[PDB]
Amino acid sequence: TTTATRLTGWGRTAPSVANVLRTPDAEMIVKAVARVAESGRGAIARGLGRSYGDNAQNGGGLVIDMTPLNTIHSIDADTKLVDIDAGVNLDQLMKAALPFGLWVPVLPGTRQVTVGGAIACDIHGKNHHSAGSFGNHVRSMDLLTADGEIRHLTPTGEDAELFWATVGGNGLTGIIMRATIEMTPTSTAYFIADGDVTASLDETIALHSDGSEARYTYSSAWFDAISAPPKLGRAAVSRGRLATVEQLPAKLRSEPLKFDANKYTFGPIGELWYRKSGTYRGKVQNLTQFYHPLDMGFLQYQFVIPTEAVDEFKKIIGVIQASGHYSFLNVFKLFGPRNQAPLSFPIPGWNICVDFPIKDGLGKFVSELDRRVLEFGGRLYTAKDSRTTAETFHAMYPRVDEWISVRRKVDPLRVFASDMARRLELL
Ligand SMILES: Cc1cc2nc3c(=O)[nH]c(=O)nc-3n(C[C@H](O)[C@H](O)[C@H](O)COP(=O)(O)OP(=O)(O)OC[C@H]3O[C@@H](n4cnc5c(N)ncnc54)[C@H](O)[C@@H]3O)c2cc1C
Ligand SMILES: *N(O)c1cc(C(F)(F)F)cc2c(=O)nc(N3CCCCC3)sc12
Repeated sequence: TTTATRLTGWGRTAPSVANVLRTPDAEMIVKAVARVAESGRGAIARGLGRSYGDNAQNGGGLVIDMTPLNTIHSIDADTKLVDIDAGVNLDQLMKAALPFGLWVPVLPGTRQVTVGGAIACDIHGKNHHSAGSFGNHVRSMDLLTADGEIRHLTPTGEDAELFWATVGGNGLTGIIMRATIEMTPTSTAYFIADGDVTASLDETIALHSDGSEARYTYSSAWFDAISAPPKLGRAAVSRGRLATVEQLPAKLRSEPLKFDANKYTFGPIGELWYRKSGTYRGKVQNLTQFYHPLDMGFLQYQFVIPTEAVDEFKKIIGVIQASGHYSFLNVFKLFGPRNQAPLSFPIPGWNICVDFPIKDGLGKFVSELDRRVLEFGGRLYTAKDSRTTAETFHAMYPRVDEWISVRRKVDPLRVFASDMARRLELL
C-alpha cells in the first residue's frame, strides 16, 4: 500500500516527496524495513505530522505512517500501566484511561500526537518541572531495528543505552511499534488553578524564582514579547494541580472523571480588566480551560536557556522585541531537571516558544538568535525546527557524538533516515 506523497511538517514548508506506506499490519511494516535494508535512501516513521519541521519526512525514500497501528492492548488501574501501539494518540489514550482513574503523565499543547511521536521527540508539558518529559514515563517499548528484529527496550535494562537514544531520537534508531507507559493516578479530570499577572520581565522571573513553583505540579505563562521595556516580558501566569473529588463543586462530583476589542482594551481600564481577569485563586477548571485555553506563513521557534543564565535570557528577550519581528502568541515556562536521553531537548531553565510571521529578514534574524541561544548554553527543539544548521545543533547538544555512536551500532547501514537527519548530519 505504497503511494508517492508530498509531505511537510505542521509548518507547511520544506516540502518533500516520499513513498508513504500506510498499513495496520505490523508484519507488512517489518517486511518494508527488511526490504529497504536490502536495497539506499532509507526509511522513517511518521505519526500525526504535528512536528513543525522535517523530522517525519524522507525525500525520495520511504515514510511509514504509523497511525493505523492504534490498538490499546490493555489498561491496568492497579499497576497504572497502559500497553499501546505506537500509533495511538494522546487524546484517544486520555479518553480510554480516565475511567480507570489514570492521567496521561505528560501532555503537549495539542492532543493530536502519537505515542511514537511523543517518545521520539521526548515531549514536554506544563508539568515538566514536576514530572519530567514523556520519556521519563515509558517503562518499555518494542523497537523495530535495521536488522528487521523487534527489540524489547527498558530504561534500566541491558538495552538502556538504546532505549535512551530512542527517547528523543527523532525516529533514527528504528520504528517504535509498541510501548508500556506508567500513567499518573487521579481522582478527577479537573484542575484547581491559581492565576497571577506580572507587569514586567523582572517580575515574571521573580515569580518563578521565589519558590512558589514547588507548590504547583503544572505551570506556564502567556508572555509579552512585543511591548518595549518595562512592559516587555509581562505575563499571564497559570499554575495548578489536578483536583481531588473533595475539591469539586456539587454539580460535578457525580461524574468526576468526565470529559466533554473595544475603545477600552488598550487603555487603563483595559489594563485593570486584564489584570483582574488573570488574577484568581482555587479556580476549578477542565482540561480545555486550564490546558488548552486557545480553544475559544509563520516561523515557530522554541529555545531554553540554563537557569543560572538569567541575565542572558533577559538579553535574548530584549533582542527579540527590538528586532522588528512581532510574535503575539508566546509561551513561557521554567523547566525542571533533565533526563538521561543525550538528544533530549529540555534542560532546567527558561523555556520560551515564539511564533514569527514570515517576512523579509526573518531567516537571517533567526540565525542570529541561534547564535545567542548557543552562546548562552541553550538549545532549540527539533520538533519545531527545519532551518538551523548541523554545526549549531551539534554545539547545542554536546552529547550528540555519544548519540551518533549508539545510532551507528544499531543502524550500521543507515536504513533509517530523514530530511532532518541529513540536514543536521545525524545520518
Ligand atoms: C499546536 C502544537 C502544540 C504543541 N505543543 C507542544 C508542547 O507543548 N510540548 C512539546 O514537546 N511539543 C509540542 N508540540 C510538538 C509535538 O508534541 C511533537 O512534534 C510530536 O513529536 C508530534 O507527534 P506526531 O505523532 O505528530 O509525530 P510526527 O510529527 O509525525 O513525527 C515526529 C517525530 O517522531 C518520529 N516518530 C513518530 N512515530 C514514530 C514511531 N512509531 N517510531 C519511531 N519514531 C516515530 C518521527 O520519525 C519524527 O522524528 C506541539 C505541536 C503543535 C502543532
Ligand atoms: N511552546 O511550544 C510551548 C511550551 C509549553 C510548555 F509550557 F510546556 F513549555 C506549552 C505549550 C502549549 O501548551 N501550547 C502550545 N501551543 C498551543 C497554543 C498556542 C501556541 C502553541 S506551545 C507550548
